[PDB]
Amino acid sequence: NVIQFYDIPGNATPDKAWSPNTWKTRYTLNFKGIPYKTIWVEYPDIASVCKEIGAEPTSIRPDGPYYTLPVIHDPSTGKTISDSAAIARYLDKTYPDTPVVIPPETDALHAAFNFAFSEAIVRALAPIMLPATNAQLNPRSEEFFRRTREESAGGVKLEDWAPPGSEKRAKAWEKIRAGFGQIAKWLSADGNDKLLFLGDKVSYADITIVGWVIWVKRVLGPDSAEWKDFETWDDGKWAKQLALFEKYEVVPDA
Amino acid sequence: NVIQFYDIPGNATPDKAWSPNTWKTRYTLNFKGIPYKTIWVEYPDIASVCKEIGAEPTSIRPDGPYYTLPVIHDPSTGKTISDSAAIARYLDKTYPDTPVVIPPETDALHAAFNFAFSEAIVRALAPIMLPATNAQLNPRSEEFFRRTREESAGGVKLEDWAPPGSEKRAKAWEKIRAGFGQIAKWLSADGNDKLLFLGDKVSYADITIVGWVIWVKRVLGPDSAEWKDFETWDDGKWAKQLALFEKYEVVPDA
Repeated sequence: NVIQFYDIPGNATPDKAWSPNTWKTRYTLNFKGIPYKTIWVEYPDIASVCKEIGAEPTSIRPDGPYYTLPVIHDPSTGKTISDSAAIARYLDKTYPDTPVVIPPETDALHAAFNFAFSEAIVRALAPIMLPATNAQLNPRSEEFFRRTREESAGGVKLEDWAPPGSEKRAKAWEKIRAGFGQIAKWLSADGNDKLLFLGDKVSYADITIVGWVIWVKRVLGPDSAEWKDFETWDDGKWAKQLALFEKYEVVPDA
Repeated sequence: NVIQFYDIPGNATPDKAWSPNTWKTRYTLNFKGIPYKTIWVEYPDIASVCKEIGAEPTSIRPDGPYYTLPVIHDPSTGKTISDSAAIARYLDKTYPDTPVVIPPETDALHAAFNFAFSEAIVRALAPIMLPATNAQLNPRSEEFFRRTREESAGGVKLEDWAPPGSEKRAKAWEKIRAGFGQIAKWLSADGNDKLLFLGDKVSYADITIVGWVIWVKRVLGPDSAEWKDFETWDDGKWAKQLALFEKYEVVPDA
């Protein structure tokens, strides 16, 4: 009886996997070779499923506990884990013979990296990416996603976040390119232009990047103008990492 | 004939050493054990001295190149390095038999940490700490520091930034405490509460923190109420890092 892996369906692709949050863990399970089954739940189901299986919320907010995916339940140990970074630490230690993604000496720098990456990338992607992922959600997730996200933006309709060919959208793209530009700098800060943070071996930091990057690719569309422009950034560095992880960019069709 | 180390004098301590940026490099030269001579440079001469010695600016804006300290000149090599993170890497690579501060597998993660730290700490300190450091500058640096910093703040004078007993100053502290609270969580993210990022070995990331903390301690004053409160934060975690480095908190005397 294998790992239970929870995920939100979308219509961007045939295999239904789009979310950057879950793709970090999907990459992580795939790269570790750990077998798992996928359980597909809608955005408004996430809290309800989490209470059913004993998943901790990932943040406390004035509204109460706030539940997100990825979540895995390990019947082999009875433990349920939320937040892809906690998942990763869990998989590392519960399955020591798999490729380790967070070497202990680098654990706290990985925690610092997650904040750095959240500040540089995640907030920049949102004005373009959230309206776009709303458009490929199932209707029941779309009603929930549009409502909560529009509310979180102080009431601004999704259609007005960054409409195409507008100046708003151009400045959002500019801010996204500048974020990835810093990661490029981090990856070359000592004269060695790396694709992987540790040099030669895969780390969870690399998985974080391709998790969020594959989201842009699959939801904006591989054949879209904006994605084809993305793969030319920083002489193709992000396309190249995607390439390096392509053999783990798979939904085993659970 | 030894390393020349350029630093900004101040009056907070008999050492005349106060800067957060230069203490990062002072700490690094003390911990690596490299002899050096200190050359004291006033704020308005920094650009002028950098040109004489051929130092790189640390940023370029439409205003032209922007020069900052720390800078070192190594007559053993003829090279001049600026920016404390680049000093650290140069010292690693030129004196390989000294204790390494940026182990190569951590180099990109360090560069990411620098960003995370700047986002979490440096801008939170500024409203309290920049006026404090102005009040202890020599008059030539004070004219320069006050004028440029106030202008960069749309004109509001230093004494109104976060005045004592104001709500501004209280909100500033709250933001500063939350900033260090993220560092604390990074340092215990795997359940193991560390004082050093790599666990048992000192790294440049540790040096980065004590650089900025010793600035707060020396400039606000070891016996200020705000500082005595600071060392109770996070079960005294920051005080403990200071203690661990005390044997390197020295201006080597000449």
